[PDB]
Amino acid sequence: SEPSLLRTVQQIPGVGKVKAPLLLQKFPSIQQLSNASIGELEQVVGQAVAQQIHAFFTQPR
Repeated sequence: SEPSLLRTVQQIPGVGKVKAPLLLQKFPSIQQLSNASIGELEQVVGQAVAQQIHAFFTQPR
């Protein structure tokens, strides 16, 4: 019934389900959060990380 893409992406390695709620406070939700500007996600957890989560949801597999 509900879209898992959010519960699916949050499972993305790098985001940090730990920070999910932390970084979310500043962003809508793991839905958009995982898509937060690289500059942010990067200076937030990792340059490559932010670069992965960005391309991760880019191609739904």
